[PDB]
Amino acid sequence: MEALIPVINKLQDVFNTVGADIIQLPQIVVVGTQSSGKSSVLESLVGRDLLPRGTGIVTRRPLILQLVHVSQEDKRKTTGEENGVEAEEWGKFLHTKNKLYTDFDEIRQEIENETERISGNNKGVSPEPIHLKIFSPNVVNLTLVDLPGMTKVPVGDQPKDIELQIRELILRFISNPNSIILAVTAANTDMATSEALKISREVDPDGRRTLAVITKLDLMDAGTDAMDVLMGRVIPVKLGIIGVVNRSQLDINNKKSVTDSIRDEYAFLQKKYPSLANRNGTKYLARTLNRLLMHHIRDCLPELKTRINVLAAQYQSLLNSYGEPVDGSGSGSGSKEAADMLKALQGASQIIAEIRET
Repeated sequence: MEALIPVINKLQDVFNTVGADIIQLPQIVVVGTQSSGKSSVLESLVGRDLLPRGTGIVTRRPLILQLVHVSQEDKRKTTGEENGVEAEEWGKFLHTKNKLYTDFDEIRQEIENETERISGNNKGVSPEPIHLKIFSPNVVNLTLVDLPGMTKVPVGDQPKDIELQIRELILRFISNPNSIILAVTAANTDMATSEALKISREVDPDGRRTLAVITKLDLMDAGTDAMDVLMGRVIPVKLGIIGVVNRSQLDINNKKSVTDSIRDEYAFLQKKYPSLANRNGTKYLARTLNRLLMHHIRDCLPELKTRINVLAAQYQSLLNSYGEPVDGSGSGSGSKEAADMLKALQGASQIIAEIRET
C-alpha cells in the first residue's frame, strides 16, 4: 500500500508560496494558546528538543512539521564540512532545499533565523509557513501544521492589536473543510472558556472535525482532576479527548529525556486515571494521530485529485480572460500568479499520477 502521507507532504511543498488555501489539502492543524504546552506536544512526538520556546517571546508564522520515519539502518554522513560520525536523525528545510541539518540545535536556530523578522511589509505576522522535514527512526509518520499561539485571555482583554491578526491567521487555516483541528488546552485552566475550543467552534460548531488534547494533567489544583473532561463529559469535541503530561521547562533544562518523561507520564496516568490510562498518553496520541491522518487523507484523495484538475481548467481560462503581453521584462503581477499556479498544479497532478496500484 502506497503511503499517502508522503504524497500530501510533497503537495504541501509544491504549493509553498503559490498559495495552498484554494487546494484545501487534508492536514492536521494545531491550535493552542501561548501557555497550552502545544510546543511540548510537538516535541513529545518528535522525541527531543526542536522548537524555540519563549525565553522572552515566541514564534510568528506557521510551521509545517513533517515527521518522516526511517529504519535505524538509514543514516546520513555528518556535514556541513567535516567527518566522520554518522547521524541517526536529520532535518531538511524547504527554503534551504537539499541542505542537511544534523545538529538539532541548529534546526532550532534556523527556525529562529526564519521566524518573523523585519522582512517585507506591515508587522510581525506572516501566513507563510515554514516547511521542516524531520527524519528519524523514533517518530511515526505524521504531519502537523503548527500555528502561532493565542493569548490565554480574550483578544479584548490584552493590549496588543496584533492579536487580531493571529486570530485571523488561525481562522484562515482551520476554515479549510478538509483540515483536522488539533485543539491544545491545559487542564491547568478552565476548559469551557478555552480560546482554542472557542475559535474552533467558529469553523466547526460541532466537534465533528476537532480533536482535543489535554496537557499538564499534573498541574491541576489540590483535590481536583480531569476525570470528566477525559471521560468526554464536558468538552464537545468528536474526534476524541486525549490527556498527556509532557516535559516542563524545568525538565528540559535538567536535560530529562522524552523516553524518561513518557515513562513518568505512563506512571502518572496509571495512578490517577487507571480506567482511562490505556487511551491516553504520548504514545497513544502519536499513533491515533497517525492512523486518523492516514484514514482522513485517502477519504479526501479522490475529491482532491479532481479539484486539482478542475482548478487547472479554471486557472487556464482565467489567463484567457487576461490577454497580453506575453513578452520580455513584464508579465504583470496577476498573470504571472496564474502562470505560477498552473506550474504548481502541473507538479501536483504529476505527484498524484505517480500513485501506483491501479
